[PDB]
Amino acid sequence: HMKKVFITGICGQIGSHIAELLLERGDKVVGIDNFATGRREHLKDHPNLTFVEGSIADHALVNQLIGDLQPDAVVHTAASYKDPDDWYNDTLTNCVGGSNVVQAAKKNNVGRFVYFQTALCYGVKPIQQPVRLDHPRNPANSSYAISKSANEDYLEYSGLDFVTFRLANVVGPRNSGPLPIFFQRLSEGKKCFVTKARRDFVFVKDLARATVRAVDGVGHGAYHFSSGTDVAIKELYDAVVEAMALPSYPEPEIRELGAPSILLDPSRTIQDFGKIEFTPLKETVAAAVAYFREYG
Amino acid sequence: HMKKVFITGICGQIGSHIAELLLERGDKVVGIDNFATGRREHLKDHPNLTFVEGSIADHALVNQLIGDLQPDAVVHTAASYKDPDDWYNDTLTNCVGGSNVVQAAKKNNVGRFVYFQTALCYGVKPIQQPVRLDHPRNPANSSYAISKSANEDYLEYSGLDFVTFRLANVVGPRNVSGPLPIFFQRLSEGKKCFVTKARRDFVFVKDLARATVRAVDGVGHGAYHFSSGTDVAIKELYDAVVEAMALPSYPEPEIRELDDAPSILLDPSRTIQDFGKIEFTPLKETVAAAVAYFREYGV
Ligand SMILES: NC(=O)c1ccc[n+]([C@@H]2O[C@H](COP(=O)([O-])OP(=O)(O)OC[C@H]3O[C@@H](n4cnc5c(N)ncnc54)[C@H](O)[C@@H]3O)[C@@H](O)[C@H]2O)c1
Ligand SMILES: NC(=O)c1ccc[n+]([C@@H]2O[C@H](COP(=O)([O-])OP(=O)(O)OC[C@H]3O[C@@H](n4cnc5c(N)ncnc54)[C@H](O)[C@@H]3O)[C@@H](O)[C@H]2O)c1
Repeated sequence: HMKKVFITGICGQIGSHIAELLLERGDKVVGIDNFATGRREHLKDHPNLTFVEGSIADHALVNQLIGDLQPDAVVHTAASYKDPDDWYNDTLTNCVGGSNVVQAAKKNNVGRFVYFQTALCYGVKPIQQPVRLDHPRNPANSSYAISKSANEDYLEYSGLDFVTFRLANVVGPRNSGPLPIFFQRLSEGKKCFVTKARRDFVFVKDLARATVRAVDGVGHGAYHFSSGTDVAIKELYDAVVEAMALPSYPEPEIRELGAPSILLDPSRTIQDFGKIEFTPLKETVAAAVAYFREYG
Repeated sequence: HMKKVFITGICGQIGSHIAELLLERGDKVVGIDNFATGRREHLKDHPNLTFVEGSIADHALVNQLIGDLQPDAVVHTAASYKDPDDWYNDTLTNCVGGSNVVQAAKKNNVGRFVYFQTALCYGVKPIQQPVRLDHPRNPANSSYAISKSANEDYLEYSGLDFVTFRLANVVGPRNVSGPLPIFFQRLSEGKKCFVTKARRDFVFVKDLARATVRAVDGVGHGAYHFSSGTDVAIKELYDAVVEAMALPSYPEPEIRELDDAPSILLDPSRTIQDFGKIEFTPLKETVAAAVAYFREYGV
């Protein structure tokens, strides 16, 4: 049967990709986005899609939309982050908007809630390697992590049946971060710093299809959505130059560290979501780069 | 001879008592209150006082008030809490409003920032007794604790020279929340009161206000448990109220059983280290002061 799904931040990387999967299998999708960072083009028209331009900080709007629709699931991807000095929109969107969305879902007995969270909730340098789901919380390292983490608090407090995907880095088409930086600089002929660190990168499309399973009732609570492996920043850079189809090899500026590696332990995710086949790094980066070429 | 101090929640229990201390010594005080819980009558007029009705959620107002004053210090007492289901105001006041206040202070190079935090940052049933300052943070037990602790996080993150007083319960005149105003009202209406079999810390607002002035003046850095390190049974608080009201006979309370800890002590050690050995006002004196306020101002 046709599910009803409310998606916040539906014109963003993660939300638009989820929206596409749901719409293609016949679900009814209602979405909200204010275009802080998302783009209208990310979300193609579909007869079962309703799009509302607005902010999740708008309490009456969020309640009206969820109240009317009575969704089977809320997928909450909306987040403010782009300017680290903009504490105002970070709190207004992630705290006021985030609790608005959580409480509306709880008020309307929404059966499933999917949230997305930064691994910065554990601090910038974890005390566990790999980081386990019981790593102490240390979110006061940025406006983004602090506010994102207060939104998670409200979700855990609400009593909703939820799934939170805690993520290192999500990359692909529609994506900020190292990928667009690398692409942008190499396009301008600029030399890139490549630090001697390993980090975890996850294709948005792997995450989108694990979300559909969460919408369908797979999983409860917080998970590390990770392969359990990490990649060197050099390997990421190399993948970007490879997809860019350069007459080059431009040797980067190797830069010493100033954590060396952040592995997220995926044991609970393997347990409940099964052994997932994660898209290979080159293919993930190829898709991200084809998107940059076409848009920016 | 005249510090400039900006107070948020200036018409509340804690803010107004701090304003009074600063004004009587010759300081210049500017304050803001939306009357979500406090009262205009809590803040008496004074030549060196400027009062502004408004919300700290208003980014432009906060930045204009602090921007125009260039305070030596910000005392941030404003908080939303009174309706546990009102997540919107809690996050708009505590998170948006609270981050506004912290960031405006930092942008304006404010030398000292004093904040007030709930010991619910630690959870409802702590795993240390006495609770130490390194106790794990478990704030996801109420809208109040979650949004207060986000505000605390921004303060820590800002780079400001701050003191946070972490508190159990603050009581005395102008206390509008918690058991004390409820005991007074129900006792004066002849209604049955409920006493839980639990022990909690209660601190006289005026002790806290005098420590805040020291903190404004440069005493302490970081987080502290503002506490004697003792606690009292709720039954003792109730009995102190009956005796302060001089009721002609003792009204037997209804005893509730205690999820939650039987007793929460906060370790005062770092407070003694940096603020010295504070003579805490005894409960009897604290409750008599509160009862005197409730008889004049009502609940
Ligand atoms: N590396 C990553 O991209 C990554 C890693 C960890 C966590 N996450 C989380 O995943 C979620 C989505 O991430 P993304 O990569 O798709 O980011 P994104 O910027 O592509 O999408 C977020 C969307 O939210 C919208 N939005 C912002 N404020 C809004 C508001 N007040 N009301 C309505 N819409 C608003 C934006 O315009 C944007 O479309 C976020 O919660 C983010 O914190 C992402
Ligand atoms: N009172 C306690 O037992 C206790 C215990 C732990 C922590 N604290 C903290 O101490 C601080 C002060 O507590 P109190 O006992 O003085 O409470 P209070 O309610 O008397 O004071 C809070 C004041 O802030 C004002 N306020 C609320 N939202 C505002 C907004 N958006 N803009 C401007 N003003 C606003 C209220 O009207 C009120 O006057 C609060 O931050 C509280 O969380 C108090």
